[PDB]
Amino acid sequence: LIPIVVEQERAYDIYSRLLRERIVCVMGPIDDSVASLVIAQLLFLQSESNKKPIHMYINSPGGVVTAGLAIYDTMQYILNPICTWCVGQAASMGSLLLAAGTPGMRHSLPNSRIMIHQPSAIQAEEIMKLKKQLYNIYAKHTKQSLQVIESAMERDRYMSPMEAQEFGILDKVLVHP
Amino acid sequence: LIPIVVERAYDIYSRLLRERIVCVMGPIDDSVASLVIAQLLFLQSESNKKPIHMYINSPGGVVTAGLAIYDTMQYILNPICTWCVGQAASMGSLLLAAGTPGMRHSLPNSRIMIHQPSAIQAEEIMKLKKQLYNIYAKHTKQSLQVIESAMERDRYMSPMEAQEFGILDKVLVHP
Amino acid sequence: LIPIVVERAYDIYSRLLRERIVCVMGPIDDSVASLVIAQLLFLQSESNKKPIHMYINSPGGVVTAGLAIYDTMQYILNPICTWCVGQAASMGSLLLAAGTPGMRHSLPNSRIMIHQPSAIQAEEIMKLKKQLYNIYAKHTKQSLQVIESAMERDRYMSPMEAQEFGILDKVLVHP
Amino acid sequence: LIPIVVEERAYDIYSRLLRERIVCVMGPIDDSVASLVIAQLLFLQSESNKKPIHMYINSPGGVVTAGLAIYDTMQYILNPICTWCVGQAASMGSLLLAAGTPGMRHSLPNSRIMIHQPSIAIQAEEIMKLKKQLYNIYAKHTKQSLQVIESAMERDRYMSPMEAQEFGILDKVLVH
Amino acid sequence: LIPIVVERAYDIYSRLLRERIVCVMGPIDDSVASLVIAQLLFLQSESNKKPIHMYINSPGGVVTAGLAIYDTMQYILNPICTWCVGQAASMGSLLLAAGTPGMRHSLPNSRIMIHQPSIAIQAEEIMKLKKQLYNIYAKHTKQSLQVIESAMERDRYMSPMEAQEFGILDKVLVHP
Amino acid sequence: LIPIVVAYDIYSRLLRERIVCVMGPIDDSVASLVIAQLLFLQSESNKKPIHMYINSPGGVVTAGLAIYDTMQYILNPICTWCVGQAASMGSLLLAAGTPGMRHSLPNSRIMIHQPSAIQAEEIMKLKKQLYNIYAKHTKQSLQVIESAMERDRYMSPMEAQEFGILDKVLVH
Amino acid sequence: LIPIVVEQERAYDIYSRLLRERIVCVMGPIDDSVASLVIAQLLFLQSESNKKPIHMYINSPGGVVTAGLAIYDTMQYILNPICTWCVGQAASMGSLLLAAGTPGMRHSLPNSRIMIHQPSAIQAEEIMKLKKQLYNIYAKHTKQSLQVIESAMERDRYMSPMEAQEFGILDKVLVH
Amino acid sequence: LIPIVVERAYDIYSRLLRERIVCVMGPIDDSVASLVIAQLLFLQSESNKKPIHMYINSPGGVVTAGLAIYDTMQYILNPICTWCVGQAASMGSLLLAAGTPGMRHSLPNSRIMIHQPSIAIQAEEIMKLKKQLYNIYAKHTKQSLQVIESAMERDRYMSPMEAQEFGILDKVLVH
Amino acid sequence: LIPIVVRAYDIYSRLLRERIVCVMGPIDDSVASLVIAQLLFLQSESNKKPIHMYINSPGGVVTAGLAIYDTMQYILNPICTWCVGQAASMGSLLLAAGTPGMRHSLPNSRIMIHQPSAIQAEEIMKLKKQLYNIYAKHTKQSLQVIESAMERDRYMSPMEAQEFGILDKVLVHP
Ligand SMILES: O=c1c2c(c3cccnc3n1Cc1ccc(Cl)cc1)CCN(Cc1cccc(Cl)c1)C2
Ligand SMILES: O=c1c2c(c3cccnc3n1Cc1ccc(Cl)cc1)CCN(Cc1cccc(Cl)c1)C2
Ligand SMILES: O=c1c2c(c3cccnc3n1Cc1ccc(Cl)cc1)CCN(Cc1cccc(Cl)c1)C2
Ligand SMILES: O=c1c2c(c3cccnc3n1Cc1ccc(Cl)cc1)CCN(Cc1cccc(Cl)c1)C2
Ligand SMILES: O=c1c2c(c3cccnc3n1Cc1ccc(Cl)cc1)CCN(Cc1cccc(Cl)c1)C2
Ligand SMILES: O=c1c2c(c3cccnc3n1Cc1ccc(Cl)cc1)CCN(Cc1cccc(Cl)c1)C2
Ligand SMILES: O=c1c2c(c3cccnc3n1Cc1ccc(Cl)cc1)CCN(Cc1cccc(Cl)c1)C2
Ligand SMILES: O=c1c2c(c3cccnc3n1Cc1ccc(Cl)cc1)CCN(Cc1cccc(Cl)c1)C2
Ligand SMILES: O=c1c2c(c3cccnc3n1Cc1ccc(Cl)cc1)CCN(Cc1cccc(Cl)c1)C2
Repeated sequence: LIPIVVEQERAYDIYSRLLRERIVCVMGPIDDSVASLVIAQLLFLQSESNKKPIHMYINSPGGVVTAGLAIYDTMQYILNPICTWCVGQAASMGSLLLAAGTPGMRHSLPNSRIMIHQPSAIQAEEIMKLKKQLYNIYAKHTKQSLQVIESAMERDRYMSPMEAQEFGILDKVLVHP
Repeated sequence: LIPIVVERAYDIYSRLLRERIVCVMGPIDDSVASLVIAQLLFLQSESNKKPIHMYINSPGGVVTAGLAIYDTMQYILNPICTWCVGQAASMGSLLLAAGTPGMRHSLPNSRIMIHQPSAIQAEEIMKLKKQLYNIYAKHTKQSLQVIESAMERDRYMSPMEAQEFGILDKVLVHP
Repeated sequence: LIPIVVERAYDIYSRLLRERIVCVMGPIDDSVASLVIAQLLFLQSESNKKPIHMYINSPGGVVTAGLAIYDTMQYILNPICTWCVGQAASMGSLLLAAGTPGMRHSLPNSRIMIHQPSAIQAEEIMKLKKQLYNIYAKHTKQSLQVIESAMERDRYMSPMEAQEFGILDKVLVHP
Repeated sequence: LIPIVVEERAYDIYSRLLRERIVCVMGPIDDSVASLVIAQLLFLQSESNKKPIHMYINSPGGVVTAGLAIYDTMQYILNPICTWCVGQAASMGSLLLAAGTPGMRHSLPNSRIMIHQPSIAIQAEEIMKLKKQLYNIYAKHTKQSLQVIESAMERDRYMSPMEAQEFGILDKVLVH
Repeated sequence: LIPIVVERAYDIYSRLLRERIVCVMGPIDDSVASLVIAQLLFLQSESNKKPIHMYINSPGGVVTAGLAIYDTMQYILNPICTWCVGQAASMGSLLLAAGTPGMRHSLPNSRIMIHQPSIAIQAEEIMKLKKQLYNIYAKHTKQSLQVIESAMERDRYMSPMEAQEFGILDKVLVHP
Repeated sequence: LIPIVVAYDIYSRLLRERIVCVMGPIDDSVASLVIAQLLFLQSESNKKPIHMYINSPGGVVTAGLAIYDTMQYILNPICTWCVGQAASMGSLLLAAGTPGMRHSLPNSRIMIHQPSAIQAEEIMKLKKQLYNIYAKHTKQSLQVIESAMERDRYMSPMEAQEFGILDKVLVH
Repeated sequence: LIPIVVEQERAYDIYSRLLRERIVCVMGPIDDSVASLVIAQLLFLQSESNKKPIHMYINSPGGVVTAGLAIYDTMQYILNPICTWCVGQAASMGSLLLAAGTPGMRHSLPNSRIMIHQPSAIQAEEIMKLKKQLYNIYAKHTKQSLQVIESAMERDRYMSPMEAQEFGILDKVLVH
Repeated sequence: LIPIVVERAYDIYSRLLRERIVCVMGPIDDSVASLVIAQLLFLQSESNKKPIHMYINSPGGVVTAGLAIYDTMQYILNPICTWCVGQAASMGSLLLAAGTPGMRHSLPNSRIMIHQPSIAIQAEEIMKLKKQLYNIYAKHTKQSLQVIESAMERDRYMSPMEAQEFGILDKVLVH
Repeated sequence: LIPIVVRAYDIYSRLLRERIVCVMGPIDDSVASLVIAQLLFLQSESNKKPIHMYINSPGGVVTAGLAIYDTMQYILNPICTWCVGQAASMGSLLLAAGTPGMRHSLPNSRIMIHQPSAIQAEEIMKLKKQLYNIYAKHTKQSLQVIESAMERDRYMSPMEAQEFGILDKVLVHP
C-alpha cells in the first residue's frame, strides 16, 4: 500500500508529506480528476503564501488537453514562482506544464525525455482551435517562434534535457545538487 | 492484509521505511517509480549521510520509470545500498547496479538479467537503449561493446557471474 | 455478402483477377501477403508480359508482410501499375511507390503517408526501418537524408505533393 | 473478515501470531508474499537474533524465484527456524519446509509433502539452471545424493510425513 | 456490512471470538483453514483447559485445507464443541464428527453428507486421500472401514438422528 | 453510503435496540451474520424480545432453516415483521415468529411457493422439511400446505392472517 | 475472401492452384492443424511423382516445436527434392524448415528476416531435450559446430539473407 | 483454408481417407472418437483385409473417447498401421501402442509419453480407468504390470527408440 | 472437418445409409430431435432390418433422453445398441433399451446408471421414478435393486453390467 511516515506524533502518508513541503507531483496520466486534484493543491499552497515557491514533479505521458489547460491557467493565475521538475518522461501536455514554469526555474534530471508532439468527441474546427492554443502557449514559454513550434511538434520524436534547454522548454539540467 | 508491528504500531512496510529500507518488489511502472522517488527524497531529508537500503525483487518494467528511479538514486547525496532477492531483470538489474560502489549485494540464489525484453518511433527505442548502454558501462566499468553484446544474450546471470561483470559487489550468505 | 456477376458466374473479386487486377484493400498482414503474392505469381504464369494492376486503399500494416509483397513485385517481370484510391499509409505508400516507373497513379482525393505508425528487440526495429529508407529512396529518387527526415513528419500528403516527391507519377481524374 | 484480538492494543490475529514469532506461509508463493514473509523474518531477527522463529507452511508451491528469496532469507538470519507443515507442502513449499534448522522441521499427521515440480518467459537453458539449483538445495538439507534427488522429483506423487522423515525432508511427525 | 457491538467496540465476529467461538461457515479453502488454525492456537494460549466452540455451516471444501483444520483440532488440548447448523458436507461433516467425544451437536433441521463431491492430482493420489478420510471417519464414528467406504459411495444427506446413529454427532438439540 | 448516528453506524444502532434486519436474499453469509446477531442479543437478556425485520425474496433453503432453528433455540420471544415482501424462506421465518407476535405492514406481499447440487430425492426431503414447518406454525394440515405451495401466488397480509402466516396487520 | 481461378472447366481457389504446381506456401504460425495440411500436401505431392521438385514458401514467425519437427521429418522422408523459399520472414521453427530444404535449393528474397533464436506445460528436462534436438538438426543442415549453433541461438536477433547464406541456413539470394 | 486435389475432386483429407489413411491429430474427445470410429468402420466395409493407416499427432485427451477408438481398432479385422508424427502422449501413445504388432512406426524426432497428465468422477473411478490403462499397456508392450505402473509414474517423454525398446512401437524411420 | 467418401457423402451421412445412428456426445433437445428423425426415417426404408445405435455419451437432458427412448420402443425395427467409450446417465438407459439379445459393449467401456447432481422437487422426483421403471423393465431387475444401484456414484465394467442386465454381449472382435 501507500507507506506512512511519522514525525514529532502526527502520521502522514507520503504524498501528503510532500504537499506539506510545497510539492505537487504530476506523476500520472493527465485527465479531469488529476487536474481537479492539482488545482486544489496549487490554490491551497498560495493560500499558505502568495510568494513562497511551489514545486511540481512532472512524470507524465500527456493526457486530456482541456485538463492540462485547466492546470496551466491555474499555474499562471497563482502568484507564486513555480519550479517545474521533469524526472520521468515529459510528453504531450506534460511537456506543456514543464515549459510553463517560472522562467529560469524549469529543471530536468539527466535521463528524462521530453516530447512536445501531441499523440493521435469533437469537430475538426474545435480540435484545430485547441492545437493553436498550445502553439501559442508553447511559443509564449519555449520562446520559439510559432512556426518552429509547429515544425517541432509534427516531428514524432523525443528531446534530451540538453535539447529541451536549447529549445527553451526548460532552464537547467542538473545531475547533483 | 498487511500485519502491524509495535509505544506505537505501524504496518510492516512503513516500518521498513522507518529503518531507511525502500522496497522495490514487483514490476516497475510510473506508479512504483513515483512512490519510490518520494521515499528516497523523504529519507534524504532526515539524513543526507545515513545510508539508504533498496531491496530489489523485480522482473523489470517501464524504462522511463526505472530511469526516474535511477536519476533520483544518483541525485541524493546518501550512499545507497542495493539488495537483490529472487531476481533483478531488465530495469531491475539497472537499479541494482546503480547502487553505491562496493555496496551492491545479492543473496546466493538470486538471478540477474540485464537483457531487455522483446508505442514509439524506431529511433526512440534505439535512443533509450543506448542510454542503458552508457548507464551500465558507467557502473559495471565494462565497455559499451561488452555491454551491448551481453545484452544481446537472452539468459540470466548467477550472483557470482554478475559480480564478475560489475553489476554487484558482495554475495552475502550470512551477515 | 459479395455480389456475383455473369460472363459461368464468378464473385466480383475473382472477376477483377480475370482482368489482371489485384486488390490490396485494408490492413496488411501475413494472410493478405499470401493472397497478394499468390495472385501476382499466378498472373505472371498466364503471361509474364502483360501488366498487372494493383489497387491500394490501405493504412499499412506488418512491415515484414509488406516487404514480402514488395520483393514479389520486383521479382516478377510483369510491369505493375499501382493505383492509390481513398488513402495510403505506412506500408501502403511503399507498395504504391514501388510500382513500375511511370505507372504509379493516384486519384484526386487520395491521401498518402510515408510516416510509420508507432515483439522484437530495439536494434532489429532499426534495421527494419532503415531497409524502408533504402526502398523509399530508390523509388522516390530522394536522398536517404531526405527520406529519413521526411518519414519523421507525422502527416499525410496530397496526390500532387506525392508526385512532387517521387512516390507516384500521375494524378488522374479520368483517362 | 479478519478477527480482532485485544491484549491495551488491538491486533489482527495474524499480527498476533507474528507477535509470538510465528510467520504464516499459507497458500501460493508469489512475489508479494515473499516480500511480506521476508520483512517478517528480518523484523523478527531485529526483535531477537537468538529466539527461534516458527514458520507455518500450508502451500502448493508457486513462483520459484520467490521461494528462493524466502529460502535465501531463512539461511541469512541467525535465528533457528522451525518449519511446520500443516495441510500440505508441495513444490517450493516443501523446499521451505526442508530448509528448517536441523532437528526442528516438523509436520502434522495429515500433512502431504511433494518435491516434484509442476509443469516471466524464459529460455529453455534458464529453466534447467533453476531445476539444478533446487537439486542442490534439496540434497543439502535431506542429505541425499543428486542422483536420488533427481529421480525422486521425477515422480508425480506425494509423501506421507514419515516417508518424508525417512527421506530427510522433516525430523518430527507430532500428534501432540 | 458487519455490525458492531460495544462492551470498547467489536465487529460481531470478533465478539464471538472472545467467547471462544470459532465460525467455520462457507466453503473450506486455504484462507479459511488459515484463520481457523490461528484462532484455535490463539484460544489454546488464553487457556488450554477451557472449551472452544465450533460452528459449522459448510458445504465442503479443499481436502487438504480441511485436514489442516482437523489436525489442529486434535493437536490442541482443549475440548472442542462442534455445532452443525444449516449443513455440514464432506470436509465440513468431517470436522463436525472430529469434535470431542460427547460434544458433537446439531440443530434439528441441519443436514449431514459424508459423500465427497466429484492443483490437480494423479489417480493414485486422490485415492490416498480418499483412504485417509476413511480412517479418520472410521476413528471418530467407530464404524468399520467397510461401513465408511460404502456410506460415502451414496450421494445423499442424512438427518441429525441418522448422523447420530452413524456416529458423526452425539446430540440433536432444539433448546438448552 | 452508510450513515452515522451519535457514535455508531445506523445498522449497528438498530441491533442495540434489539432489532435484526433480514433484508435481502438469504444465503450462508446472511445466515451467519443474522444468527450471530440473534445469539448476541440473547447474551443481553433471555427475556427482552428480539425484533426481526423481514423483506426478503428467499434464498438458500439450508441458510433459512439455519436461522429458523436458531430462532427456536434462543429463549427470547422473537417478533417477526414483514415490512417487506416475504417470499419463500422469508415467509418461512415469519410463521416461525413467536405465537401472537407476527406482524406485517399493509402493502406487504407474502408467498410460500418455492421458486422453480443435489439428487432428485433430496430436494423432496427438503420440500418436506418445509411442509412440516409451516404446518406446525400455521396450524394447518400438511395437505392444505402442500396444495397452497403449488400455487405461484402471493397473499395480501389479511389473507395470510387467515392462513395463519401472521397475526396482526398494522398501519400504526 | 479467397479468389477463384478457372482452367478449361475446373475452378480452383488460389491456393489449390499453387498446390497443383507442386508449390506449398507454408506461411503463418505453425501448430498441429498447420502441421497436418502441410504433411498431407507433401505426402500427396510425392504420390503424384517422387522425382519432380516440391516448393515451399515460408513466411512464418515460428510456432509449436513438435509441429515443426513433424513437418521437418516429412520433408526428409519424401524422396522429392524440396526447394524452400523465404519471403518476408522465417523465425524459430520457420528458419529450421527453411534450412531443411534440399542442399543448393534454399532461397530467400532480398528483404527477408531470418532468426534461429527460440522465443521465451512440460518438465525442464524435456524442454531441454527438445532444444538439443534443434541444435543437432541445425548443425546437420548448416554444417556448423554444435557450440556455434548454441551460442548463435541465445542471441536475440535476426539475420539478413546474405548473412544467412554465410551461416549455412540458405544457399541463394535471388532478386530475379 | 483446406486445399482440394483431383483424381474427381476431393478435399485433401477425404483424399487421405480414400487412401485408407485415418488422421488422429489434436486432442482426443468424443467428436474425434466418433469421426475416427466411423472412418475405421467405413474402411473395413470397403476391404476387411487391406491395411489401414493411422497418423498420430496427439497430446492425449478424454480417456473414454480414446478407449472407444482402442476397442474399435481391436474389433475390426483389418491390420492397423500406426504412425507417430510429432508427438504421442497419454491416450495418443496408447493408440500408437495398440497397432497391429510389427506395424507400429514413428518418425525420428517424435516424442512419446505414457504418463497420464493431471464428466467429473470419483476417486475409485479414476483408478478404475487407470488400472484399466495399465492392463492395456502391459497387454501390448508385453511388459509386466509392475513395470507399467512405475514407468507411467514418471513425468517424462521417451525417444522413438526408447519407446520401441519398451514395447510401444516396432520401427523408427531414420533418414 | 468432416471427410467425404465414395455419389459422395460425408462420413456421418454414410453411416446412416448403413442403418446406423450414433449418439456420440451429450444429449439435449437438439440431439434428440436429430436422433428421432433418423430412427423414424430408418424405419421408413424398412421396419424389419436391424437399426444399429452407437453410444459414447455422458448423459444429458432427461426429457431428451426419454424422447429418444420412446421413439426406440415405438419403431418396430430391432435395435442393436453398442456402447464404446462410455455410457452414463441417459446414455446407459438408451444402451439398456436395446432389443433383447442385441445390446453390446466393447471391453474397455465404462457404464454408469447413477444420475449426476429449472423445476420443482416433485417434478424431478417424478422423472426419477420414471427412470426407475424403465431400468427395471429392461435389466429385468427389481425396482429395489435398481434404485440402490443408482445412489452409488460409480461406473460398471462391461462384464459387471452384463450380469446386472444392462447389456447382453461383451465382445472383443466378431
Ligand atoms: O484562490 C482562491 C480563489 C477563490 C477563493 C474563494 C474563497 C476563499 N479563498 C479563495 N482562494 C484562496 C484559497 C483558499 C483556500 C484554499 Cl484550500 C485554496 C485557495 C475563489 C476564486 N478562485 C478562483 C480560481 C482560481 C484558479 C482556478 C480556479 Cl478553478 C478558480 C480563486
Ligand atoms: O529534495 C527536495 C527537493 C525539492 C524540494 C523542494 C521543496 C522542499 N523540499 C524539497 N526537497 C526536500 C524534501 C523534504 C522533505 C520531503 Cl518528504 C521530500 C523532499 C525540489 C527539488 N527536488 C529535486 C528532485 C530530485 C530528485 C528527484 C526529483 Cl522528482 C526531484 C528535490
Ligand atoms: O512463380 C513461380 C515460382 C515458383 C514456381 C515453382 C514451380 C512452378 N511454378 C512456379 N512459379 C510459377 C507459377 C505458376 C502457377 C502459379 Cl498458380 C503460380 C506460380 C517457385 C519460385 N517462386 C519464387 C517466388 C517468387 C516470389 C515470391 C515467392 Cl513466395 C516465391 C516462384
Ligand atoms: O536486517 C536488516 C538488514 C538491513 C537493514 C538495513 C537498515 C536497517 N535495518 C536492517 N536490518 C534490520 C531490520 C530491522 C527491522 C526491520 Cl522491519 C527490518 C530489518 C539491510 C540489509 N539487509 C540485508 C537483507 C537480508 C535478507 C534479506 C533481504 Cl531482502 C535483505 C538486512
Ligand atoms: O501454539 C503454539 C505453537 C507454537 C508456538 C510457538 C511460539 C509461541 N507460541 C506458540 N504457540 C502458542 C500460541 C500463542 C499465541 C497464538 Cl496467537 C497462537 C499460538 C509453535 C508450534 N505450533 C505448532 C502447531 C500446532 C498446530 C498447528 C500448527 Cl500449523 C502448528 C504451535
Ligand atoms: O449461545 C451461546 C452458545 C454457545 C456459547 C458458547 C460459549 C459462550 N457463549 C455461548 N453462547 C452465548 C453467547 C455469548 C456471547 C455471544 Cl457474543 C453470543 C452467544 C455455544 C453453543 N451455541 C449453540 C448454538 C445455537 C444456535 C446456533 C449455533 Cl451456530 C450454535 C450457543
Ligand atoms: O506416403 C504414404 C504413406 C503411407 C501411405 C499409406 C497408404 C497409402 N498411401 C500412403 N502414402 C502415399 C500417399 C498417397 C496419397 C496421399 Cl494424398 C498421400 C500419400 C503410410 C505411411 N506414411 C508414412 C508417413 C510419412 C510421413 C509422414 C507421416 Cl505422418 C507418415 C506414408
Ligand atoms: O462395422 C460395422 C458394424 C456394424 C455395421 C452395421 C451395419 C452395416 N455395417 C456395419 N459395419 C460395417 C460398416 C460399413 C460401412 C460403414 Cl460407413 C461403417 C461400418 C454394426 C456393429 N458395429 C459394431 C462396432 C464395432 C466397433 C465399434 C463400434 Cl462403435 C461398433 C460394427
Ligand atoms: O413414422 C412416421 C410417423 C408419422 C408420419 C407421418 C407422415 C409420414 N410418415 C410418417 N412416419 C413415417 C416416416 C417416414 C419417413 C420419415 Cl423421413 C419419417 C417418418 C407421423 C406420426 N409419427 C409418430 C411419431 C413416432 C415416434 C416419434 C415421433 Cl416424434 C412421432 C410417426
